[PDB]
Amino acid sequence: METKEIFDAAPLSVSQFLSETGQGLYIPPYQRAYSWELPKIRRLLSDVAHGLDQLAEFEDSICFLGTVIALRDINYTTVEPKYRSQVPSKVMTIIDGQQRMTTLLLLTTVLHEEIRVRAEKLTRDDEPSVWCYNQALDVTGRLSNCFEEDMRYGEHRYYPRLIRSYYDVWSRNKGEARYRSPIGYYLESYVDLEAYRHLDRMRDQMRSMLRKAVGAGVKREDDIQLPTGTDIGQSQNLQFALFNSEFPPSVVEQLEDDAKMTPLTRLIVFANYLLHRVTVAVVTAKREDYGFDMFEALNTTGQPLTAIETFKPRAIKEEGLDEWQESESKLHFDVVEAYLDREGADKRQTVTSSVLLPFAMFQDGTKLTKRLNDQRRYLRTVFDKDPDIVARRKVLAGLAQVARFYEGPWGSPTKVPSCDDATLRTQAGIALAALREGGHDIVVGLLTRYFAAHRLSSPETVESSARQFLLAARSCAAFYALWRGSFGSTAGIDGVYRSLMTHVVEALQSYLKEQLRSEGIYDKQQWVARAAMTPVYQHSKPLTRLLLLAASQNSTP
Amino acid sequence: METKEIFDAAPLSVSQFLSETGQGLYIPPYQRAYSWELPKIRRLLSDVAHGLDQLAEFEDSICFLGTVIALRDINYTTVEPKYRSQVPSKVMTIIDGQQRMTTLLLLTTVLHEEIRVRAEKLTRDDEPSVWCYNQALDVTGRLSNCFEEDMRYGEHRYYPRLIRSYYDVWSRNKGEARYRSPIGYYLESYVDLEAYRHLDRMRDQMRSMLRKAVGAGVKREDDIQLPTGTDIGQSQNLQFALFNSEFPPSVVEQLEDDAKMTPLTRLIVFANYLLHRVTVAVVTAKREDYGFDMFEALNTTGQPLTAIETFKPRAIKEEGLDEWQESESKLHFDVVEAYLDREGADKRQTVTSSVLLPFAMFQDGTKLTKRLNDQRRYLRTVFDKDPDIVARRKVLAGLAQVARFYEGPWGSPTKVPSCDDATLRTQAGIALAALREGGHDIVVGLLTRYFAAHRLSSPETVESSARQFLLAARSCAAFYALWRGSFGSTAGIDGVYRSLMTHVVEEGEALQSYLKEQLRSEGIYDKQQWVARAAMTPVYQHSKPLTRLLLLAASQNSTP
Amino acid sequence: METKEIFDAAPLSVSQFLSETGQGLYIPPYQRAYSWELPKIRRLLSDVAHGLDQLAEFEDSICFLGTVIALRDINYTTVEPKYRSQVPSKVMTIIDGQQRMTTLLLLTTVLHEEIRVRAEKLTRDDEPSVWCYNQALDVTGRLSNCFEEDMRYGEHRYYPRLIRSYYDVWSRNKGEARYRSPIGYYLESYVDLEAYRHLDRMRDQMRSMLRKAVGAGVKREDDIQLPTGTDIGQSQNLQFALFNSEFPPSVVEQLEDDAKMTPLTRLIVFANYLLHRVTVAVVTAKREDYGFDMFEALNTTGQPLTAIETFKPRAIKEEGLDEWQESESKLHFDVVEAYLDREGADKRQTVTSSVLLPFAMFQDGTKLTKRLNDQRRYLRTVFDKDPDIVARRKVLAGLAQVARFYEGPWGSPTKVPSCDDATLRTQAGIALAALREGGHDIVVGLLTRYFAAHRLSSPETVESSARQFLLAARSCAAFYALWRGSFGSTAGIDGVYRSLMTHVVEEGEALQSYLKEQLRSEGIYDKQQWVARAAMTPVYQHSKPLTRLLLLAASQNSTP
Repeated sequence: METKEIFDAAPLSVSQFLSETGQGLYIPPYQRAYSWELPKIRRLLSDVAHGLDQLAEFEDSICFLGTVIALRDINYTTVEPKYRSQVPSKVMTIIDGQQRMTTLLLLTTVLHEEIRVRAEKLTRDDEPSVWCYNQALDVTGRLSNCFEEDMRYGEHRYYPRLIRSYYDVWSRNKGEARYRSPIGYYLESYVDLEAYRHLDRMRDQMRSMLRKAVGAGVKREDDIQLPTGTDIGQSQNLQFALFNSEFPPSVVEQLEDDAKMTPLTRLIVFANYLLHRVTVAVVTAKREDYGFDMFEALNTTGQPLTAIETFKPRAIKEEGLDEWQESESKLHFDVVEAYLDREGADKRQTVTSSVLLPFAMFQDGTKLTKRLNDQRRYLRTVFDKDPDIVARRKVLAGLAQVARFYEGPWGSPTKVPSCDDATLRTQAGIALAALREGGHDIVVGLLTRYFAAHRLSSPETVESSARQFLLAARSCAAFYALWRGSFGSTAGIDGVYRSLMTHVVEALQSYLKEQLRSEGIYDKQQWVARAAMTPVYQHSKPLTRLLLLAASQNSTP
Repeated sequence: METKEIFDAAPLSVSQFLSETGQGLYIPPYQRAYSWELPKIRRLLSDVAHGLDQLAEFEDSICFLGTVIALRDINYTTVEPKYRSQVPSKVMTIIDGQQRMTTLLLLTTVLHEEIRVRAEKLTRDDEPSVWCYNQALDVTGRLSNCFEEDMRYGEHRYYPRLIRSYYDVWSRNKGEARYRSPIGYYLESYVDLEAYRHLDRMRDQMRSMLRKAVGAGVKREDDIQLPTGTDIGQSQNLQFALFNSEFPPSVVEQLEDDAKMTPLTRLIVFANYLLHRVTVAVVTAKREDYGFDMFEALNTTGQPLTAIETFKPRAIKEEGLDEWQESESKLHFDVVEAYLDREGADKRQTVTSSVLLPFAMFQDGTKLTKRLNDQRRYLRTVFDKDPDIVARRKVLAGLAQVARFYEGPWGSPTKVPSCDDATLRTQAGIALAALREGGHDIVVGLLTRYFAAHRLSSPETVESSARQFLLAARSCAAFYALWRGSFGSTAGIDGVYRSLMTHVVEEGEALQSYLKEQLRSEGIYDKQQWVARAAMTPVYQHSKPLTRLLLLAASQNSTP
Repeated sequence: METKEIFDAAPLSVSQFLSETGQGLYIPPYQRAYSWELPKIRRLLSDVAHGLDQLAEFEDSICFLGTVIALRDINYTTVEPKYRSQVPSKVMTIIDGQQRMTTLLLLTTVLHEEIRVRAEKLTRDDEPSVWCYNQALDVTGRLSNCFEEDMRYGEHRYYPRLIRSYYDVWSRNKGEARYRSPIGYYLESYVDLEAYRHLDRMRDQMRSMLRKAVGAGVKREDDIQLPTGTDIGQSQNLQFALFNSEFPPSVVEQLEDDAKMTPLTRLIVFANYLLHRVTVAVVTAKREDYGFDMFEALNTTGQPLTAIETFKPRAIKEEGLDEWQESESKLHFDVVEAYLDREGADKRQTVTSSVLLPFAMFQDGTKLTKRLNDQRRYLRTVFDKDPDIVARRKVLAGLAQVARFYEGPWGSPTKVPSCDDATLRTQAGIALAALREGGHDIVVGLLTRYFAAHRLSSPETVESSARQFLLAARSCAAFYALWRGSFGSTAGIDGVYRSLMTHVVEEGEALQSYLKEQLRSEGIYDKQQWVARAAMTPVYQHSKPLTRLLLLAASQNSTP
């Protein structure tokens, strides 16, 4: 009867799936122990963060924690200890996604207690802040709806039939932590014990990553960016989407001050964006062998489409159409060429991410990120910000980031003006050679205005730009040598390079030196001192840069 | 509203997906060209062929060509040149699965003409054999319902509106061929032209692939396992399953004779298994970026589980229960060790199949075949063939194939008895080292059973006996290998080796020598002749065999 | 897109529909006030009782409280006072079915409070009876999940915005009565105020309706047939269905003792059968004017087919098949004639019930009851109890009850033998004219079986004998009827009549006189006593019985 069970696929928010009134999710006897890796959880948390984030301006935009294949066991022929009296009504045996799910439940754990204990630090009563107290109470109860249920009496299932897995006992223990009134202080959890070790650690680390995103520190290389109170309140769309109703005006302005609740409310905002706007795909097969054949049917489908391949059509079908071997077609020819050369399947994705992320800075300096979502949407927003005249420029600017990839960065470094005070060329080539070796990669986007030098009013004012570019390359490598070379590490450089693009030749030397003065690093002595106690074993490249910078000099003294 | 559009997914037969009366499938400007390679098309046809096959015995079992993500273009914002006057009612823009789809349409293409021209060779009127002509008519029409539709008049879409891609022109022209009254002759078709060439070539190669499995020749390395009339008619399940009805008694007996019709009826049974019992699941998004986000959501899901990982549960939860670290638990510990050692992700499955295929011979010698379905089901059938005493035996036999793998399959060749007429040990080590370099791999199962019984012997009292039996078996196995290899080619030896596993008899060692020699004489033995075939061969069939043969003519000259 | 919203229909149990964790059921302003009438609530509780009842033997059979049309109001454009911050997420503005909904909501209420306080008189801890305390706790929670939800803080939806309708105030007030710990004592409640009066009254009357069916008193004319503990424990089907698992054996025997827990556990069984095995159908249109046009479309469809009309298909398709102008066709022709005559539209159902209810006695005396389910199933069980020789008989027996319907009961009273001691004929005609006027109606089935054996007597051979035994049965029946009527009431006479067609035995006319007198004495007879009870009666029970007794004191003095 083919339209038969076989499949049954349904989209569910996390709370539709996890807070069902009868259901129980069951890890089968053949699935292994937890075994997810802190980068993969970082990725998952940052992806739901992307959902929360993109929600404020694109009213739709739904996140997607993948799919799970489950087997609707009616006859409880799966449940490990039978004890048929009190098995739940709906038992879902998770085939695939058993690792995903386990982080997700644990996420509610951190999101419960944090949101809970920050609500115990709440001011009891003062103003629209008890507003925050109820908005907490609501989400906390609604997450306790995700861990567990009530049922009859005693210990949650008869009187001696218990829960001992890593995820299982872990969840039983957070249940206990929440149940216990008394006072709301922070919690602390307690075959191969490596299982339990990894699970408890990853749980406590999710609690850490979230306790991280709550009071300033900055990170980028990790950390996930909850929109903050200062900008949660200027977006009606987030208000309504997450709380079905606009916030008290009497609350957005104590949010504007970044008050004691703006950490807690941020957690809360994330929690509701987690609980109602991120969706898992569930396929419930009702015969497990169909589950397996369907597991294969799900693992062998995809190839991939590059963000450039996914938007080319929207150029090819924007201003140019059919009779479209046109101007923007030349600008595209360039980038399709570069990608065809510097790649060939996952190589295609990493390369094109290499081109879209500096182009990001190149336009109004937004920090693009890998995710095919953000790439599709950034290219489309930028392009479609105007009419069929700036469209041309946006596309040519991708092509130009490409041209820059071919000249200076890698390639063979030589090229710029070749003769324009030739000492200057032979030395700024070192900037282009070294900056292509460590944390300076935004330097690539800012320097991508020898693109301005290539796109010039020709001979009229060509050499002036051919010179400006060398100058920027140098000053790039120099401020680099300082910041990275001088004490600390990167992330800094990266942010400040971002804003010396949006927040505004000699102009960049002045601002970059200005930022150096800001970092308490402008004034001889100090910097040399700070530099002395760095490491170099930070960047082998930086080490050699500095050694050559004290050495090569003594060829004129 | 989260339960909103986003997903909406549903399972469909091929005719359910393709012969909906309003739909037309659309390839967006961002998908590439066709570009599947002969291996993957073989794999797809074999998957439906395996499906048809497993249908005859398992009344269930459904084939499964993955999933397809498509975009229900309601406002036609996707279609390249518009011409809205006559756009179809349902337009689905294929995101993922356009390659599968394009082969699948083409498949119906070939099965139309073949089933069609082969039914022209039908006997007009004699008997329940006109049954075959009608059953032809049904599928030819129902597959033409998959390429194309009807609609108003003129050239199938107004009067200046055309279809010119590789897939498009392919189906437009094949349609005309079928449309053409005249006479039912076979078909022959007519941006960068590499596209058009590759596509037309893959259609003609499926017509070749299927025209193969219809008159005898054999391939194994290719060709697909379509059941034959002689066993299509002794299977009610296939009759009812594909035709809602049991064939006329008047038809199974002209089917058993493998009559002129039976290639056609086999092809027809295949077309119906494709048109109705292989089903793909379709996800219809109604916003394009949801389509993309969810292609991603599907690509980052699956791992895999070795057929052993999915059967462990049914052992640990058979006789042993919770209080379960028992005899069968040790027998399993062994195999978990060998697989954990000789592997760790796609390595795990290749390891477990290399272990399972000879055990399949080790138990009652069925030829397992890679596929995780077939592996799970054989493990379950064998294990559940008896009671709480033989289950132990089927699991212990698996563990022993593992131990075998560790002793002399590769390993270090050395080992057998070390001292039991040491000439025979140092020579049988050559047999065991040689058989692990070319086409003798079913030999792996046989030798696994002989020295397995040497490991599990009546210790001391009769241990040395089976100990020596092992070395004798290995010598003889590499022998029959040297001979059947210098014949001309493999496979043959493989099947004969499979059958001496099963085709013996005498109430409840020399036996194998006798049976192998008897088969060698069934082929060709008797000095002279064989030597001829030796010169006839190549050695450049198996370099391993070449060196064994050179050593077997040379090494001889140290005593003569 | 026509496949669009328009409909969207789904079957849901009471708990699936009422206890959604986000949902709110909202009655639009244009709907009228509650205004259901105690007969209709009797009907609904009795029908869920019928479902529970027929559950124990038919593992399937599901109850069916009609359908409701609702509007998934997303923009809350319906809600009377807005206050949007804390509106629920899913608000289901009920178009049709607003009254069923109220009675059903109120029902949870009575079943909550009763199940609750009976569990407070529970024995704390002794035995499998804390089983009763837990099963109480569970159903109590699951019914509070039907009234209300938790939401933020304060009074359950902001702080100065409240719920004041008739149904609304009821539910807010019972919410309070339930929430308040203290101790578990019985409850006591608190435009036009007649509205509120009727609703509050109906609610307490459902409580008086269920608290009745719990300690002995008897009714038939009211009170619903909750299966009892003495027969709830011998049906695994009910055990598993309502509680997913078979009762502790240690509890069915304290159930067999009809112990203190047995009303409460009976109530709990009733509540679970309501909350999980009766299902309402919901149609959610997503545009309210579509809701209206659908309300109309659903309102004008059905006719109805009599249980005889639905069974002919299974007779005409048992032994007789297409080639069916046969014997049972003659026996059914008889009944089809009478029903075509004695009717023409709801008259059809009343008539065919008049024919089916006495026949059920005619076979092995089961008591049929109006409901088209029970009639369908009794006819099929009776019919399919054997093979094609007794089936003929089953059908002929219906035909013969029909013939009876034409002779005696109504008709013209005259007829029996016409000449067989004509005094007895002119007398038994009075019994036949009288019994068709009041509670003596099972007597109609008994006289139907006796003169059925008379019309179908060994004609000539033994015919006159049956022609007489019939009139003898008629007189004896009107007499036992007069005695049991001057007792006090009916009810008992019908049950005695019911088992004297089932409670006999003597290997495979006087018998009935003897057995009827034996029952009359198991009550009270012996001249004197009987006469006493006569003075005790009323005459103002059945006008017919009064006129009969007057004639039986009068006509007598025409011989004395």
